[PDB]
Amino acid sequence: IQCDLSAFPGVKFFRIEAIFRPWRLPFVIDTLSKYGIRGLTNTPVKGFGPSNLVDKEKLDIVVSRAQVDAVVRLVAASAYTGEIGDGKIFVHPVAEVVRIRTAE
Amino acid sequence: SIQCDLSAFPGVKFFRIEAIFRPWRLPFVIDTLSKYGIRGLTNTPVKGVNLVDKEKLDIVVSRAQVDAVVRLVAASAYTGEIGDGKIFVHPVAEVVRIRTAET
Amino acid sequence: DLSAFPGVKFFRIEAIFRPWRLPFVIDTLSKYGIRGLTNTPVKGVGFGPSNLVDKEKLDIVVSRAQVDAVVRLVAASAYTGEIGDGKIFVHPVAEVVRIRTAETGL
Repeated sequence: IQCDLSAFPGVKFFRIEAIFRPWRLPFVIDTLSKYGIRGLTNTPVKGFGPSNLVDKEKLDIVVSRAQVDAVVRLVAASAYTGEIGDGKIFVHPVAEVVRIRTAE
Repeated sequence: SIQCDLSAFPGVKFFRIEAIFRPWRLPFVIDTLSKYGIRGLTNTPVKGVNLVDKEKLDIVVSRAQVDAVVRLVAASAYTGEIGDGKIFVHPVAEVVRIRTAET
Repeated sequence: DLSAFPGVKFFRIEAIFRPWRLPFVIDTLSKYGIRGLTNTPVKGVGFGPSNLVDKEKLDIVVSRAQVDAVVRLVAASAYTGEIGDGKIFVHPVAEVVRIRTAETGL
């Protein structure tokens, strides 16, 4: 996996958003935590009509430009089950990151 | 018709359309999208602020589809009364399918 | 610094912080005049031992000129000074459409 970030010259940070099967959540969290990635935020979400709404898990992680490929690979590998419906990972550009405790 | 200004994002191939609207209109918006052949909707209940329940729906679509999809959502969520909500269009740098590793 | 996004008019401020600070952040923003806040409960991560911790997410879309002031107000209101106060992210937005009117931009 190699993400093309060429449309965002100068962008230092990106958000990795993964939407995947709920039962894989602990596996993804464990992988990321063991690799030293922090800042995970998890939201339960739903992903034909409303009857076809099923539970999914959303995980967002902000990383630096140079980290994107490695982190996407970790997430994909742990969310993977080899079957249709495994979900998708989206990479979004971020303009600024501010830590509340130390902000001006 | 609605024409979204994507001019500040040249070379961006995918965009996320995020709609925040009345919860009772969820089935109508979903049906409209399904009929047009959209897949991959994510829905989150959220609150607006006097905190009021709203429904959020996100869809990632190709650049060429943005206007058509924005129009469809706008149309189906519309009532004309104050509080109908908003649609935001966001740039997406990459899309990766978990099962295949394809980008 | 927003200089990697020339041409972008609107930005989304996303704050992820302690739930007990939520009423304070809302009041601060309201009194200041900010409208259009959206709030979502989310979970942070604190096999191997990890723990999901409740957080509040607040999103506000503002004009480029309003970004610094709004980020400051949110930081000030969400702060406690202890480890675990959370983060504020600023994201570029391409378009804003008001459903009632089909108005875009502003």
